[PDB]
Amino acid sequence: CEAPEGYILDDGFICTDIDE
Repeated sequence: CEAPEGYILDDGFICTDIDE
């Protein structure tokens, strides 16, 4: 999964984190 504009996880990202 990818993180779009506004989306950003410091862990490295996986799939959905801030807008779950």
